[PDB]
Amino acid sequence: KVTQERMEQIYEEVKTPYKYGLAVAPTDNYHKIDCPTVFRQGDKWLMTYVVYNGKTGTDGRGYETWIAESDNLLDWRTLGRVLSYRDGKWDCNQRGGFPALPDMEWGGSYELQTYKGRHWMTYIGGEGTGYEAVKAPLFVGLASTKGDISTAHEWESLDKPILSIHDKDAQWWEKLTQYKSTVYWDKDKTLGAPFVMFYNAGGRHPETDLKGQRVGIALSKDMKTWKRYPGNPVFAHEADGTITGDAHIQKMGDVYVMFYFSAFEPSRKYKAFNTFAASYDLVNWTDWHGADLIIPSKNYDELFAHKSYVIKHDGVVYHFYCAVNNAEQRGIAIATSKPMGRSAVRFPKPET
Repeated sequence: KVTQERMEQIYEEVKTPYKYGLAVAPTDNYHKIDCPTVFRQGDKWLMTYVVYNGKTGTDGRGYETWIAESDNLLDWRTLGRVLSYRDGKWDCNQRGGFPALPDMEWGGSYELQTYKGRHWMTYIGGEGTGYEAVKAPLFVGLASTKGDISTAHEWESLDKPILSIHDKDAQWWEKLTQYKSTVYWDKDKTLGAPFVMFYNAGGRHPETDLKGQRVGIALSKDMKTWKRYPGNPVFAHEADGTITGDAHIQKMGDVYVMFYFSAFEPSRKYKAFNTFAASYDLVNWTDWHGADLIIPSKNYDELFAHKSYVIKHDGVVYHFYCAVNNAEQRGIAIATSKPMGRSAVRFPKPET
């Protein structure tokens, strides 16, 4: 267990009271933007994000992945697609990606690392139309490139998923559908392998029969073949339909810090929010006991303020999150540790 005093120190280091506003927003009501991943190469900051091309749960085709650039982390310009709808393949309608092998050092370089001469990315993939797993389940895909990661070009991907709900060794917590994944390069081989994936998925608890989303681990020597960690799930909040998800891990000295979101947690009035947990060993996690890091408070995040990517740079923390309002308009927003101005970006007028 991480001590209460150490946890209070981590909170003071990571907190972001001041909301800048929207970073990337849709220009009409028939697109939704979510799932930021921020990294840098040389003189540019970069963000991948996912786009759903509908207003309701059933009118869009599904996810594609785009990329944007910035000089100051605050003002962003979209470049184009990096994963596009892929006709004839297992992931034809859902292609929602998360860059892999980030430098995990808190306040470090924020560069992506290479393995066998390529950059890597995992993704949410599937063949059903509509929003996420509404028409068919989602599985974990693998993509890579030898290209310039600061350019809008299509990354290459495999012709089957790397993990699936239909695998012989799939576990109870992942039987309904899989969701976000991130792969880390653990030089120490803490769990007996160089590549460690944290991912969330849906399933029912074998004791209580309660449905929810929970977080677990898979392991690989080569990025291609994966074994589930036998002690899964490693992090969960057990109440009916509660979601724990989108794990984002950074190393702060000798402790790992997991930024995560939860939704439909009965102990909170608001419906979705961000907070953190900590661990010395990647498996046993101590949950923060104090105020949540990001909660609904403004017009543009009044329903959900959720999902995390966190950058510490030149003495300022930037916390990227998905803002959803009561009209269900959806985009990416930013909060900071000190005031850095206010965004000029707005959602379009909502539909009546």
